[PDB]
Amino acid sequence: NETDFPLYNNYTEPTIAPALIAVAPIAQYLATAIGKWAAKAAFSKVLSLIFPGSQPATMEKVRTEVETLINQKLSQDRVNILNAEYRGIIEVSDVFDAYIKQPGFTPATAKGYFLNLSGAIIQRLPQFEVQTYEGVSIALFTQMCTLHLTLLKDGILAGSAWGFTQADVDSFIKLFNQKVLDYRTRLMRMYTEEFGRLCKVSLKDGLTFRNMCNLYVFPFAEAWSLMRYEGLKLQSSLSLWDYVGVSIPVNYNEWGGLVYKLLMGEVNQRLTTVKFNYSFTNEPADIPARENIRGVHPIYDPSSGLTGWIGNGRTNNFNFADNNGNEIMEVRTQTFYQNPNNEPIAPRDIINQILTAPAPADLFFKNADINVKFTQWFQSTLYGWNIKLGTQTVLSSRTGTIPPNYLAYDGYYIRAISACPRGVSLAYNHDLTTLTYNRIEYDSPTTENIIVGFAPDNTKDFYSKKSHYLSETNDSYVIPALQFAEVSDRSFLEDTPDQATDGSIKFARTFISNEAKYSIRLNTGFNTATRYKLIIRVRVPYRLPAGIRVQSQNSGNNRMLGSFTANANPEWVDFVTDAFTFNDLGITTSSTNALFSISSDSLNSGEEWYLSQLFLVKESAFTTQINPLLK
Amino acid sequence: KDGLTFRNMCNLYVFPFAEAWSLMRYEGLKLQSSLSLWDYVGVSIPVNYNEWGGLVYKLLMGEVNQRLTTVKFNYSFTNEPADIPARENIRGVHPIYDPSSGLTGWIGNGRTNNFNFADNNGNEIMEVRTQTFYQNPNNEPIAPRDIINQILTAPAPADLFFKNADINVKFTQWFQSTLYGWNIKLGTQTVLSSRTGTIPPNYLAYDGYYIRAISACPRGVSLAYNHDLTTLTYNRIEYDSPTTENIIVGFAPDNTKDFYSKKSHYLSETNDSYVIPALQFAEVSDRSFLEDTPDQATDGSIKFARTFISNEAKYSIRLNTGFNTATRYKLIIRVRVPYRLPAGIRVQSQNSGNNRMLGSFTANANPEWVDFVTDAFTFNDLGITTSSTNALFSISSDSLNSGEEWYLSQLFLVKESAFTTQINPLLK
Amino acid sequence: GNGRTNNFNFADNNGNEIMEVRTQTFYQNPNNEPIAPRDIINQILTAPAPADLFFKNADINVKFTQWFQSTLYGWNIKLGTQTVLSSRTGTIPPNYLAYDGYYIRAI
Repeated sequence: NETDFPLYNNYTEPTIAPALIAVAPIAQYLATAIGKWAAKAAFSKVLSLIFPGSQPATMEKVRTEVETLINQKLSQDRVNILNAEYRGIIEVSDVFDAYIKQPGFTPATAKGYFLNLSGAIIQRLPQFEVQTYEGVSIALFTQMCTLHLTLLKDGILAGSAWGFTQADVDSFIKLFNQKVLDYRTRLMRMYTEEFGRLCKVSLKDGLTFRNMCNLYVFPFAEAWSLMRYEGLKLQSSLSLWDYVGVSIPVNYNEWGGLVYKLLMGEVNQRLTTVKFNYSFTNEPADIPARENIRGVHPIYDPSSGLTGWIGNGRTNNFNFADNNGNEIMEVRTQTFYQNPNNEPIAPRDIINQILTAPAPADLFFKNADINVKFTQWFQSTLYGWNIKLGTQTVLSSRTGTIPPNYLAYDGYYIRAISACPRGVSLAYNHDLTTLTYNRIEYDSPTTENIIVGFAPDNTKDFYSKKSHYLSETNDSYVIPALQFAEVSDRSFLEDTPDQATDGSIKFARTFISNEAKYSIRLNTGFNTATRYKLIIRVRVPYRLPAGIRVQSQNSGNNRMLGSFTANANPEWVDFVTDAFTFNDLGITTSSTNALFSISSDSLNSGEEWYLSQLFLVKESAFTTQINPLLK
Repeated sequence: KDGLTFRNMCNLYVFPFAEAWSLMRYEGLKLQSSLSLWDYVGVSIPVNYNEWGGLVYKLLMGEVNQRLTTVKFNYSFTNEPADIPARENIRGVHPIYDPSSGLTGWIGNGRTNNFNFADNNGNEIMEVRTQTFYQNPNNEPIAPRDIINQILTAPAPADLFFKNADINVKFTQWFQSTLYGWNIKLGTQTVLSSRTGTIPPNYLAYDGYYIRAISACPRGVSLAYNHDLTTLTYNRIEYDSPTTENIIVGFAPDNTKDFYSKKSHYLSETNDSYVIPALQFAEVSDRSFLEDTPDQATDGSIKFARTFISNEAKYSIRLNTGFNTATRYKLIIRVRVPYRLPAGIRVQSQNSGNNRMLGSFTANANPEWVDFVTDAFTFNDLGITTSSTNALFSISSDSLNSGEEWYLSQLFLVKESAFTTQINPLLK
Repeated sequence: GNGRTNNFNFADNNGNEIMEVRTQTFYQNPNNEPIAPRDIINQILTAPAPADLFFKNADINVKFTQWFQSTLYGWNIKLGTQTVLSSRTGTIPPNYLAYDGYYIRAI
């Protein structure tokens, strides 16, 4: 607090690398099972990873890590309560785990053991859903639902071997199909509640809480929605956000209407330049020196002019900033005083300049060092800033040395650099800030904050090459909907972090059509005779008479891959196309314009639908194991 | 002003016939001009020819496939030195087309002050007025001076379009200085009555034409920048300047009123031939520009120049009741391909889920305009009915190389029975 | 104090003193129209000595108004029978300045 020690992503000691958190081996094995499930054997492994040695020791490691990230701490009484519920789950699972490992056991015996385990988990689940402590317990809730949903799938697959009749399995399928939805709803209920509450205090606080869920909660929620299949890929592409600066409250309606859009900029483009509006002054000789951050201007595609200033880029107000075809970079004013005795010849300084930092030769910044120092004076608080991006010192404070604030995450790079408007209403231009065809910007006298988004390394190829490259050696590919080649107008950015991506497209055009296109190229050695299938993840809350249509476009060769009836349903649904090969689509190793198109007709006023992600999977590696239509 | 006056003449006496020349080899197409007439009111501003096609024409057209819904004016009045007479200034012009696109910005400037802001509290500042008072016992100069800076708003009428206007400017010399006084009227709405004295009328109107665009030309600044950045879409069509001191009005012919009202092309049974200017598109791809091709007897052509994804323009087509869907039709495409396109140019029908290829044409290099004719088809084949609301015609090509480009001019839809090629163009 | 009514240029120049500078500004929105036009006023107020050579009494008072950390002001000025300033912020109670057997010499 009152020390000048180095910080690490705003914290006082280094943070655990995202790949070394206590839930990481549980996620790693989950991804393996999504691609190939080992019947009547996966609940055991998941049991040994969540409760190693029949001990709750790992689950307490998870609690302590979460408590440190969000600066919330459970009381010693609440801790005694959770551990008691862990041991109850352990005992019942020890009985069941032990019995299936006995070769030649009695199937009807395990049936009763199976049922006892399921009810014991269902019974203790509400203990992790108390609203007063949901900021911490949401991570614990996720592991418990994960253990239960795994038990149901194993039971469904190994039916009679565990003493289940065909009416038993049919009962479990209905139970699974309902609880995979109910568990998602209950988790999202806790996340939106605590996030909305924390943002109203401060956006920095709400981002810090969101950074935790991205690592501990949302990757598993996505996994839940893939467990009914075998052969798809589990991959998260959620970004981590570092907020440096003052406190700015934000309602939840303001987060989704304006703020998130300003942070993302051009969601399918890499950053090539960012600029900063900087102020320095010490004109009253008594008051100490001060600095101000007035605006932030990230530039993505240099040919789009989509993103504008957040804050303001006005360096003066005496006349202009363009005129003669040249931008004004720095205005400096000096003033001099003098008296015979005790000469106050200390010349004051006023500085207003735009600071430019081009993207490096490596296309992306790997890390940064940005910090702000507060200084109190009567009723006023002053500011001093330090900026560094990559190896480029942008700003060294003129008010005094400021300790470092190392912003970095192993396995992540910097994609977006934005800021949040300060001192103005965040209620305007929501319905006008679309993905394209509008000026993504907001005016403000200052921002006094800088926000940095770290994207996972699995996204580096797309933001470098502007296309998705398919290999022969992989079986499944995930395509986040925001990694599009082009999109139609009157479409928005929707925050859907439960999908384990950085967002979804909400279409809302009432003329022509709604369309999103994705660029596909083939690496050499690709087998064009292999059969593939395509899965489309959408949500259709209003009826679409003409439906949704997936199509291949390869120069002159256009082909329909699937046309799907779109009935109204407020949950996420999956559409699977027939099989095809790449030779049918005419796509080769030299093809440079091949696109996948997902499209619908125009909509009515007040209607909308959502695109989340695409799944490309070899026909041999894919199966539907739990029919979703059996509710 | 002088160059527009000369261009207005050619539009009426020269260019309609040049287009006719390029249809004489056929029998069955339609001769129709859609060139606009431009009224320039204000001071003298020189402009090179490279500046006309790189920036100025684009600023005049705004959103080339949209109708105007609002235009705003930045107005200045002052008589602060009591000796010098009153003066007025036009500082900026902001035409708004699609209210959801934010494509067009100020030409000139919309800054009414510089003491602080113009937004902040979610409300735009409309008028700043400053008064000042003096006094002396004998010969009291109690005449209070006035300084006025305000934004003037004129919404598009209930008839969707203004039919005429009355705008004029009065010059007054004073030592080495020339002063200005302005009068503005649009339709039946008096926007500005001059505070310097009565100004005679200047009736702007052409029988058979209506007002589509209201723009202006930047004054006192270089017109050399942002040419390669001012595309049809995906960029901010604007230019900063201390004043404009001019207003430019474009009158479009009445044969264009249906498209700018309905946003679609309606086909009738009783007609034989239809012309579709390329700028009357439903949507267009990025990195495409406005090209002045007045010899085509239209208001311009699309120059495609995208080096990724694809180059595509789409056109909206609806059917009036009584249309015979069993009639056979053909489609003619007027393009210019100065560089080779290996994968060619492709015409396609898109009607909800029903997409069909109407023609795929070899694109060899040739610096003259060429015509591509598709095979015959019927509208029943394309699945299009009287209730269809999303049917589109797509003309597309692949991505291009750096420095390459091709041009789209117009489309011709003609009944197969009414059309013949009478002079083979391949016999050179 | 200071008699500067502005800082855009001058106060003399053409042989005449500048008495009042008033600035108005106008805003507008379709719904809940904030058409309340703001006002900025800077003026020099003159009060000549009466025909009786001296003012006998006066009525001058100031009203304080608190707002967050800020205190605002409103003034009322009267000399003799001449109302110099009536407050634009609201009514301010009188403050009778007078002493029997005394007159006003200095202000």
